[PDB]
Amino acid sequence: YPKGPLLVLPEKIYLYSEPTVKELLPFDVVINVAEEAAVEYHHYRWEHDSQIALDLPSLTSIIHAATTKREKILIHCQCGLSRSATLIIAYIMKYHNLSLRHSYDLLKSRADKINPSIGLIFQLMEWEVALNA
Repeated sequence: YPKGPLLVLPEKIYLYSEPTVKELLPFDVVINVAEEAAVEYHHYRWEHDSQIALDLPSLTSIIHAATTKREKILIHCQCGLSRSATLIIAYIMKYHNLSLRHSYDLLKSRADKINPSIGLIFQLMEWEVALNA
């Protein structure tokens, strides 16, 4: 397990899990994707994994808006690293026009412990088709 929020991408995107009030301090945008619970803050509570697909344009749009503002963005769940990884991968796929394989590989290489479900991987396949159409 970690060592504080993890810088996973050069554009200052951070991955983590259930931070403290002290650990949320350096961030300008926070995305919380955990199931239950200064400045820009977003909270999605998907009970089911199948629900992510509808929120991908908005969520990846939010992340990209953060990088355009050159801001530190934190994306976290608990414990749990499936939905948040999926989200980061969906962002890379769209805004860096990279394949699912490459996007996953990039994130994997930096955050070894990630494992989105097969459900979420199929979701990302669906996302790719929607990007190429």
